Amino acid sequence: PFTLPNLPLSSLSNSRAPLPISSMGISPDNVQSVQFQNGRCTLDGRLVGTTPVSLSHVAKIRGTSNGTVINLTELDGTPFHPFEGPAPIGFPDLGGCDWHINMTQFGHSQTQYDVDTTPDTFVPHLGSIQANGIGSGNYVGVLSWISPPSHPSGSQVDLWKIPNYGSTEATHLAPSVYPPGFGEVLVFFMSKMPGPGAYNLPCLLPQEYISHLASEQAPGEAALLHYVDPDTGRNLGEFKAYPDGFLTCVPNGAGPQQLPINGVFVFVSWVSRFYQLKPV
Repeated sequence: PFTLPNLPLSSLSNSRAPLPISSMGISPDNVQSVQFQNGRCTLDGRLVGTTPVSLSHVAKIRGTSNGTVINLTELDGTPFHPFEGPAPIGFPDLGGCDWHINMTQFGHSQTQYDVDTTPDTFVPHLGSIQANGIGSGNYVGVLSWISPPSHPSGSQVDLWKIPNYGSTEATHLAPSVYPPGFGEVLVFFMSKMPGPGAYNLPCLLPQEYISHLASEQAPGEAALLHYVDPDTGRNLGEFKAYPDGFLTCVPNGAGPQQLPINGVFVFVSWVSRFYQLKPV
C-alpha cells in the first residue's frame, strides 16, 4: 500500500536547502506555477531536475577554480556534461538572490564564495561559473546564507524563483508545477534560511519524503491525505497528493499556515483528480 513517512514535518528537512522545516505555507498571488529543480519527486519514486536522494547532496557544489572561473563536476567529482541537466545534481536552485557558500577542501584546512547568479558568467548548465575571487584549487561548497539578488536592482529576496542556468537556452529544466485549480492550492514546506532577512524557503517536498518515495518505489490519479496529529490521532485536515510530486489543499478562506507542524500526512486512499477537498 502507498505510504508517506510516519514522521512529523517538524522533524523533517527542506529539499532546497539542508534546513529543518519550520512550517507549511501558500504562495503569494503573483506566484502561479512553480519550477523548482531540487525537491522534485514523483510519487513513483522518480527523481526530477537536479534533485538528489539524500539531503547530503542538496545545495552543494564541486569544482576546480582556475582563478577566474570554476568548472563543475558532480558532487562526486565525476564529469558533468550539458546534456545531463541544468546543472550538476544537488546544485543550488534558489533563484532571486545572491549566494554565499562555504567552500572547503579535501586535504587542506574554508572560504565564503559570493555568487551573483545573474551575469553571463553564471553558466552552470555548461559546468562553469564565475570564480569571483576563489583561488585555484578543488573545492566542496554548501550554501550557507543568502542576501538580496545584486542585479534585478534594489530587489528583495524572491525564493519562488529559479536561477538562470544558461547563457545556453535549452538547459533541460524540469517542467513547471501548476496548481490543479478548483480552489485547490499548492502546499509548500517552509524553512528559515540564514541571511540578513526573514527568509522563508519553500519546497514541494521534505527531503526525507523524497528518499522514502525513491526507495518505496510503489507504482493512482491522486492521493487523499489526512494531516493527522500523532498522539491524539485527530485528523487536522484533508489534502491531495499528485503523481508529479506535490500536495494541494483548499484554504478555508483567505490556510495551512494555521496548522501546527508536529503533524503527519497519512495516506488514506487513492481518489479522482477532481476530488473536492474539505476546506482547511
